[PDB]
Amino acid sequence: ASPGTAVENINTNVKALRKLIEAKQQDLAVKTYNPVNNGASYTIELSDGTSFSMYAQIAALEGGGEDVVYSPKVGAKVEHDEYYWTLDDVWLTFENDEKVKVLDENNTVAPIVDINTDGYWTVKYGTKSRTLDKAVSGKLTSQFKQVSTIGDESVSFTFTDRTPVIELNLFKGDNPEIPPVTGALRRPISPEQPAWFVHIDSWNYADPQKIIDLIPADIRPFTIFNISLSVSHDEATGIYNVSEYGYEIAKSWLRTCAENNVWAMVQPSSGGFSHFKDVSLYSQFESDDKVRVYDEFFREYPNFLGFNYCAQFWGYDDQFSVSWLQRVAHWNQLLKLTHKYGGYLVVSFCGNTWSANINPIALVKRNSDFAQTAKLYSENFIMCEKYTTQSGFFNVEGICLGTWLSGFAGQYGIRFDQCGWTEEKGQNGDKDFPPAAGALPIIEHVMLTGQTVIDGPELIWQQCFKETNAVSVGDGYQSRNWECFPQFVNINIDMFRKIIDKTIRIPSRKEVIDRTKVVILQDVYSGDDNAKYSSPKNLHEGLYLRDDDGNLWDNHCYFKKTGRYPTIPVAFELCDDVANSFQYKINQSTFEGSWSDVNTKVGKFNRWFPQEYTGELYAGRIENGWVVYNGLAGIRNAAIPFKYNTCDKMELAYSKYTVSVIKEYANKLTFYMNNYDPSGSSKTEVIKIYGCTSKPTHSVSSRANGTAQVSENWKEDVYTLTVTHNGPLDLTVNCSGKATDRLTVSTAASIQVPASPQIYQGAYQYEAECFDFKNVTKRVTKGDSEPIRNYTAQGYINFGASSAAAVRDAVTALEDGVYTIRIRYRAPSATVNTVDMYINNTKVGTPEFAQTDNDNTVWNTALMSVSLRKGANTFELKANSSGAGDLYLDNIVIERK
Ligand SMILES: [Ca+2]
Repeated sequence: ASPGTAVENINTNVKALRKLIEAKQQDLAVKTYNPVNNGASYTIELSDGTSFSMYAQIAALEGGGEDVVYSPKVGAKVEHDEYYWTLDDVWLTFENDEKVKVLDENNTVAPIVDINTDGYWTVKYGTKSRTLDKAVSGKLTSQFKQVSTIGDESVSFTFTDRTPVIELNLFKGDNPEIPPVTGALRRPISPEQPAWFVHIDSWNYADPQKIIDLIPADIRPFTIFNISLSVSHDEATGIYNVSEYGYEIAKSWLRTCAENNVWAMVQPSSGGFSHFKDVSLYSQFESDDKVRVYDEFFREYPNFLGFNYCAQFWGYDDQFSVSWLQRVAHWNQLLKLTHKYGGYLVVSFCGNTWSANINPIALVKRNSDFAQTAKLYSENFIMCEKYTTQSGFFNVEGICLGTWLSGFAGQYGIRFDQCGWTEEKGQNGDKDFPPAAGALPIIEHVMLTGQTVIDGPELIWQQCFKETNAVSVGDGYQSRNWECFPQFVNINIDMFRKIIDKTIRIPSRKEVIDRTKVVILQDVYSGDDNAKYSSPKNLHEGLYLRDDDGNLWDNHCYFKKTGRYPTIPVAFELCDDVANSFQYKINQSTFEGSWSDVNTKVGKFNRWFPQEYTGELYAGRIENGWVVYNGLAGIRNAAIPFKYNTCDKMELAYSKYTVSVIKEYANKLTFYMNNYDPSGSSKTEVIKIYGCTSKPTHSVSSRANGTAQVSENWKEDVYTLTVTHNGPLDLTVNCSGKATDRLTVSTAASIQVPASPQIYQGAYQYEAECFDFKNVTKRVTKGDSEPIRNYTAQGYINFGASSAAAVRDAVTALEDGVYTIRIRYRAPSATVNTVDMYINNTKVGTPEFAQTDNDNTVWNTALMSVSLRKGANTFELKANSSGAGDLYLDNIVIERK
């Protein structure tokens, strides 16, 4: 398992040292190397295709000891031209002061350290065996210190004993250069080019290909795939488990994304925890071998847009995280890099009382240098509200909005999360989170407050996608299978389609500012953290706070009671002329004196925002569009006088959690309505139209998997539509009256299909844990709890020794020609030569799966050149007879020859 043991780590380091001395003698070069868990460990790849781990941190000995204690230090030292093993810096000997050569030349045998049944350290070499000192519980030091690049042409391995530095050539002679995409935004986001962050999640143990393929073709160009690395880790050591090898996951899945010509981001962090080391200086992105990842993904993937730091409110100042200040200083640098490559930095925030001093006000109010950079590169910076915590939704909404309106962030987004549902009690007597509830804030904030990014919804593995049982796909083979949850199809996909088809017009920043009129400026420097960084305690009271709900951290519900008033933005400073065009600017310092009196505030706000309806439904208007929803139990009503339609008014009676987008025209009304229950319950809505001078007509069509039936009634000059439905529908109503006092409708929203990435010309990758399979020994889809280390993405398979074993994958090529297939494999007990490769159902040869070193971290690379055709190709490995031993398969990599 991924925490390793002391013995395991020790013996991995000895095997590494043998390998380095072999490489030195044979003049092998280092092809790649990569720190993990902040350099607690490294994965190394040499130019013969051997890969292995090295540990800079050793796991403690069990027993809970807290002191640093003895462990055997097995090093190596040159004598008359030959390396021989050392033990605690004397020659390692067993019997007759006989020294032991590091290279036995026909073996990979190396000293093995162990602890015996008597509790004593041992070291063995072949059949020879030596008992050392009694082990004692505690912390250990490593024999290995660090690996570092020296120049840009050499790699040095440093040890902590008297073992000499081993220097190896850095392999350089790869393909010619693929120049990076720089300058302009790689993928503009705006009201016209909204984005959906759809997650490829470690918790789904994903095949990235199968998640991408779940997204409909019309949605895909507007999708950015968010490669999500769990920060689940071992408490004692901080070592990541669920996403054990984050860099490798992100790299594999980014390749698959680039191959599929879809836009992608990497999410390495929730809270303080991050798979990648934070920087403090820009220079590090090119000069610092511990943080290669950041420049690398931008440089090598034209579809890569940058890094998403989610839920930035928890987990700081951990032994294995950073301070929030360090995180911001990281962002200061990463924003510059993002800018160069035309990407985005995404941050998302959810609050509680203890995270006020690190919220989006604090972000700029406490960090002047960061604030400068954010303002300078606001187009590359995206701020998102997150619905994860139990309270403060309006507080956090207003502050995140504020960051964008004020000029610090270039876009604003929502990361909706089921976890916001109030624990124990829920809302409206609904203990369990109903998916339909989540449509309400998203539609509201997108259409009324100009969010251009939707993220999730969370939890990904309960609201978007799930792995099912493997499915039979014919020919003996079985296949891992992922499906969308029904709510994803009937809420989130269908909603985004309403943005694309121009029903849900997203307002521009300037449009939001002109509608909003008022901003709070957080200019308090005295009192506690909430006084200095949070919005006024009672800002929302008497406005859109529900009667049953509390202020600030007692605000448990994100359904607004009315839409008379816009979301009130709370900002630190107004950075540009657009920010400074706010009609009303209230300094928060003056809030206690005047505005803290709810009635005074309501009076002022009532003059700024006219009453445009009555009733208990939420209704909010922007141009000829309404967002109307029922956030309460029961069927609830509104009376809404038309502003564009030539009839008089409508009365609405809506079921609980029904949301609607209503477009008024002079002689027409459209209604997009949703209320999706996966369990298949129907809801009733009633719509009454007053003041039609002739009988109206209607048409309806249900959307996605919705059912709908609509009946009409014409009597007493009132047109009544009853709508019974589960899920989404579009209803058109042709109604007209004699009103002349009405506004005029604008031309239709522009929606522009976002252009595709530049075509990726790099190497493709396919994980063996994602292959179709039959008669394999074991499939490790979750590698952290198993004994093999140093794998790519989240797993590997033991293909095994059955004569009927076989794996298959669909791979692609840009054009016909010869490609090299690198097969990453273990064969620890014997050479496997009974396994044939088939390309497009034709045998092309038998890979040499030469016997690999016995260490649990060691993988090797077998190579085959094959002809691929343009487009989809079939790759298979098939046993022809029983294997001489187990074959492990991690991945294949394919590149043009
Ligand atoms: Ca793998």
